[PDB]
Amino acid sequence: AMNVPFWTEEHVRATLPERDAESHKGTYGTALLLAGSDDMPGAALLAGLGAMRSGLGKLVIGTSENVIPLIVPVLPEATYWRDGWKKAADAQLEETYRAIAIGPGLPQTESVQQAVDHVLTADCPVILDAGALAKRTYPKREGPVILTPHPGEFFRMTGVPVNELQKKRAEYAKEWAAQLQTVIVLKGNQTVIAFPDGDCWLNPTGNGALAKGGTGDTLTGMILGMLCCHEDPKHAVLNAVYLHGACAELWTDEHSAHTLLAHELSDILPRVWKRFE
Amino acid sequence: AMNVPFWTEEHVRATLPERDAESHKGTYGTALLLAGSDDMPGAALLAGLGAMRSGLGKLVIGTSENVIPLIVPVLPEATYWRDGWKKAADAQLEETYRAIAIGPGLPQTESVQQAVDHVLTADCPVILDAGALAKRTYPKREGPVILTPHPGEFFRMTGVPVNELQKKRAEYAKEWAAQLQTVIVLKGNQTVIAFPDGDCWLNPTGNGALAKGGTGDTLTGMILGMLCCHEDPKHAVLNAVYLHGACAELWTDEHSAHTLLAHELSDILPRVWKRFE
Amino acid sequence: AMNVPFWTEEHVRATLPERDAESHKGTYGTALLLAGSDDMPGAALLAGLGAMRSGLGKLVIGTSENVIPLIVPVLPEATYWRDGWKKAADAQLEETYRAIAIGPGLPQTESVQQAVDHVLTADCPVILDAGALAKRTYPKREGPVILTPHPGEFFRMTGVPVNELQKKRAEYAKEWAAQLQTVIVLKGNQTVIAFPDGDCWLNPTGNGALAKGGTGDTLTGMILGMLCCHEDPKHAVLNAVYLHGACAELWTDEHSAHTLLAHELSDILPRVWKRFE
Amino acid sequence: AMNVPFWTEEHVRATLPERDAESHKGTYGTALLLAGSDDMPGAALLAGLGAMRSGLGKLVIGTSENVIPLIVPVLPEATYWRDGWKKAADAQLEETYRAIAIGPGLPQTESVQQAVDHVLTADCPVILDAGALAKRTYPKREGPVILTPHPGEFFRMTGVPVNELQKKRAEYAKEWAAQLQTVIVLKGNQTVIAFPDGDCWLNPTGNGALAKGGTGDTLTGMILGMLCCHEDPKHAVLNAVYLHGACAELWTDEHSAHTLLAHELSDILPRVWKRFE
Ligand SMILES: [Mg+2]
Ligand SMILES: [Mg+2]
Ligand SMILES: [Mg+2]
Ligand SMILES: [Mg+2]
Repeated sequence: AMNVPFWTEEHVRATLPERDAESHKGTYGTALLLAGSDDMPGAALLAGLGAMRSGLGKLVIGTSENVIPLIVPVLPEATYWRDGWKKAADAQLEETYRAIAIGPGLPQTESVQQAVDHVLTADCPVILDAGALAKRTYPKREGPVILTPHPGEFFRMTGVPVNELQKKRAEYAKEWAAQLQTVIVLKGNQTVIAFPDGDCWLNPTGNGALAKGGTGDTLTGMILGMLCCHEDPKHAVLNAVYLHGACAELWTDEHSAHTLLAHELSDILPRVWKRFE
Repeated sequence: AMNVPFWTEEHVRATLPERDAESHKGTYGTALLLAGSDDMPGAALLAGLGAMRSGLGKLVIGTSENVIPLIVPVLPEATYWRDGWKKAADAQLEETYRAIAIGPGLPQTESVQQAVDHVLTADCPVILDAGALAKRTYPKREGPVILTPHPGEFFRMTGVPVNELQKKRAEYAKEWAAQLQTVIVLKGNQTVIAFPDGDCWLNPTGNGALAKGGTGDTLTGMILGMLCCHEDPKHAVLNAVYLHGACAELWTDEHSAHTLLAHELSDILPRVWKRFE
Repeated sequence: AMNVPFWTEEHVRATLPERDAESHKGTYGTALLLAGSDDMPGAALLAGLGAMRSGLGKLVIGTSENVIPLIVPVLPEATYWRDGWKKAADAQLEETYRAIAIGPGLPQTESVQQAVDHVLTADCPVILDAGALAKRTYPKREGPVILTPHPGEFFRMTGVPVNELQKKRAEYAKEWAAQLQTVIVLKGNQTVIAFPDGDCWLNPTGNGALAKGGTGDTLTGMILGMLCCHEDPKHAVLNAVYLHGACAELWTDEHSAHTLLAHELSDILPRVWKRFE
Repeated sequence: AMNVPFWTEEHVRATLPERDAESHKGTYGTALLLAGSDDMPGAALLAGLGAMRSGLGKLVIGTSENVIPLIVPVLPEATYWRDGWKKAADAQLEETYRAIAIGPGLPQTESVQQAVDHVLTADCPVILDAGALAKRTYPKREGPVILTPHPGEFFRMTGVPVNELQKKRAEYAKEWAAQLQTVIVLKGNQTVIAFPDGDCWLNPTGNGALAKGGTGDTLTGMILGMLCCHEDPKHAVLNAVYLHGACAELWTDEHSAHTLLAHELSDILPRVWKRFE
């Protein structure tokens, strides 16, 4: 209705970064992932895998102490900030991170919002997902704030009912990205990527294989990693959403759309990303 | 002897659901799996994997607290109800589920039957397996109750000795499905799927690769997921049994029937299901 | 020197069992594996995987309590006897098993020999490996006792020094199998399988990829499973040793012999066994 | 600038060892890996996998007690020295090892240096990495000491700033290998392998896929294993560095360089090593 353009293959190809011979892991930065609670532990593994697959140099996972042992055997490349999402409620971040994500597998509590307030004082891009998504405003800061709501979370954030939202997804996403001065990745078929400067795109990739628990956690991780290897954070977000969807399309070539598990998106990404190089 | 028809490839093809572009995980529902105990933990992983592979939107696993960490690294897409099968002995279910399964890896105790009585007060289809199978009757309710006994469990449920049962499997399955007003999936070579309205089918797929611990737990999970993505729960049961067997047949093309592990059925399902689309 | 015959492909093909359509897991029996200690936990996973891959119907692992959680995510098809190898020091076995193995990952202690004495009172074939191997004699019983020493363990058992043993491996293996009235699988290149009735064979398969920790634990498990699906326990032992070696040969077709991990033998077995059907 | 030669394919082919038919795991020795702490557990899994993949006979991992359970399900072939890196601060090594590595995932503390002093009293080659790298000297002993610093660790060791180091990498590596009488593997694009007798080579393999956390831990493990199967420890180091890089090059044939996880290098090595045989 607003003729929002698709972020196409051509755009992805033109903007994906090189990983040059003369680089070291510092070139690609350290990401912080604040995710996973004793009650919802898997989200940290999913987002962790997505992040480390997506071109960062190092990952620190600030998860609950009891979640750490669940990640290690699957993602032994990650390091930890023990009870980090909880500690961030109380402490300013001491360390410098290339990018931060908070919220997958975290409860919708006031302490999580305290952590969010502290995350927002760093200079880097920050992603808020899942339990970090609330009805609130955001402080003026340097780096972008990227919100990743599904339609129900968008309702929690705005009071726009899901049935109204779905009739005018790009119009609402654009309006609220402007009002909040945040990026909004409004999930669903034809995910909307709305920027606070008024740019907006639709994602052309993906299918119903994604309509299952965990695929959003994987996407948050993918955005986090891509923020570390792209110079332009806008391109990071757009490429992450695109490639995430593309992985589901590769899956359905030889596998039923009913049968995908989110972690497999991460396993598919290496070959899918190669195709766009 | 009763000329029970086979649920054939043609029937599977005609009844498997589409996963359309405009869907979200809510379309495909949340399943509850009440399974796995400290003493028999693996059943929860097997049934969990089968369920999430089989087209549901979300899975909540109500397992023993000490089992949770064993599932997470393999199935990070699942969420949990801590000690859920035990809590269900005491509590009415508060939440609405698309479908429920109870029993894999659970002991044959009175408290498990208390949990079963509570599960039966929800409106959705319910599967009872393994330790949830007992000599008992069932209350009139909306959704179907699906019992998944092997011949020894059928003896526990009915007093029909296994040696007599095996001479007349479909006749006994049909008779007892009618008497109990439950679906009965009577396992074995040529698994019988008997409905309480008198419909009955045989399953034409599978082989002796299935004759090993865990393959029934996988099947319970597969039924659970398929109940979430099929509109007709009868077709869900029949397709789950069929596809489960078909996975074992794909296995034996290049692998010895002596060497299958149940979890691999779940790993095979994505490609097998595609073939029937 | 004694012209001991090789157990050849032809012999394997003629003796491997069918897994027929009309079977159930009971047909193929329940095995008990008494293995794995807090100090040497991996042996239980390796032997467990080998056993469940090798045609049994059910596996009960009697391992240390703290080892159980390490097995479940890899082998969720196994069930447990908590602290079973320790409990067997004190208790007669109550249950009937198709076959039993004891010793992988267990210490060389008197309590382990107490467990061995109790295992030997069951009627089934029994395998003794690793910490269960000691200088001792064996009581007259029905089923065979199968000892699986490497040359150093054979020295512990007999006082034959390794340097003398290695000059006359089949002569010593045959002599001691007769003296002890046990089967002796004397490991190494050209593994000797010596029976107490005087039959003896050499194994023609395998290579130096096997010369690394864990491959013997895998073999013990393979013998355990094959004892469950072969009518003739002699053929079970001989086929297990043969197929174990054959898996290492398949590996080295496209992978360096320096790089095999024991668990991969179990992963290779499905395709290797198919070739001999 | 100093015309340092590359360690080429031809050199690798001429020096890689055979794994002969008549070998046993003792032929290839027992390695000790002192790695992994509660705070940095993954390094032990990465280095463990690299070591066991690289032609040793047995591996003992002296890791923190709470790390052990994280390794077992992935590497069940390893055995353990519980809290071994900590115990080595206090105890002379009692056992004889073919080679030792210390430091991946260990903190930069005085107690770790105490452990290093004890490790250095064994006769075998020893690798120091990560937290074991400090500004210090080394005692005259038989076997080589192999330091594996990245440029920041080289600064910690020498006071040569990273920006100066990077202009003259081979000159600084050679100078400091001579001064310390240690091997120095100075990591980065064109890794420098400097020997204390003045030999020095550059590594021609690898790419930016390696520029991510964990790949150095994998390399330490690879050196450790190769020290066990090569007669000449110089060739072990050079081949480990070469093959590690070659694995990343194989990866990038069909996968994006941004998406490699360190553990996959270990999974690739079997096929890559075969190519050089
Ligand atoms: Mg989400
Ligand atoms: Mg069952
Ligand atoms: Mg052994
Ligand atoms: Mg390092």
